Amino acid sequence: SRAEDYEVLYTIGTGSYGRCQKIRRKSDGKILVWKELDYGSMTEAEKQMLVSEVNLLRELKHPNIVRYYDRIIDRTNTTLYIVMEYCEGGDLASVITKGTKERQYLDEEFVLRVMTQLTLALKECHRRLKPANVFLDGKQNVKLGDFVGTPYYMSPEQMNRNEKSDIWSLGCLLYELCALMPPFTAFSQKELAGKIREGKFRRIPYRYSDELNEIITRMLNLKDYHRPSVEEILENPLILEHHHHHH
Ligand SMILES: N#Cc1nc(Nc2ccccc2)nc2[nH]cnc12
Repeated sequence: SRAEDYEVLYTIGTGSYGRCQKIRRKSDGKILVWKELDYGSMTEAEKQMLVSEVNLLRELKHPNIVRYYDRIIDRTNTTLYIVMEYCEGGDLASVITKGTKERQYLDEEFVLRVMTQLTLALKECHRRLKPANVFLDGKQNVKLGDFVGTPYYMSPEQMNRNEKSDIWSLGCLLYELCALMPPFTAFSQKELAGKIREGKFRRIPYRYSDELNEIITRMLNLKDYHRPSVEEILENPLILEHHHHHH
């Protein structure tokens, strides 16, 4: 409830809203993180918005969604700390970078794990997305977290004016995991939007099964109503028990 109940171990990374720090909970020694949000220049209406968003994250409990634990206020520095689960395997952006630099494609079994567990995370989100926002724990489990950049994962419909848009994004992510590059690449957003609207891309590398290529390709269909639902994804014969989470 107070920042003094935790000890900062070190800064994991400085993100958009502030730092992500690895912390230790004094009571039991539990390793967590917290995100540092400088609410200094808010904004009573904005602060109410933030409190409500924090509430609904407080209620999002799922093995494939980064767990919320606590929120702490420290007026001495205009900083709100969001205490969350620590994912010791890091984010997927780093996995993709490691693959690119070491010129080593990822195992199809890993891609099926990501597909399975992120589809389940999305199922929960729809009930109740890029490599940097997807984390691995220590037991092979996958957890969904949360102007200069290129919207590589932007779907055609969301580019004109939708849970199927999430399916398109997941397709882009799985494709990038397989090919170590996004399906649509360009140097300007006009070129990128053109490529996205045409919906053509290279097959994922041939070391990946036709079945995996087929489901990712379906997720990348230009028409949202042709992309598979979460339910249709999880029905795929590729997806087995061992691809799900395990405590
Ligand atoms: N930012 C961030 C962040 N990072 C981790 N773990 C991690 C471990 C090694 C390398 C990189 C990341 N876990 C998190 N949970 C919520 N935010 C998290």
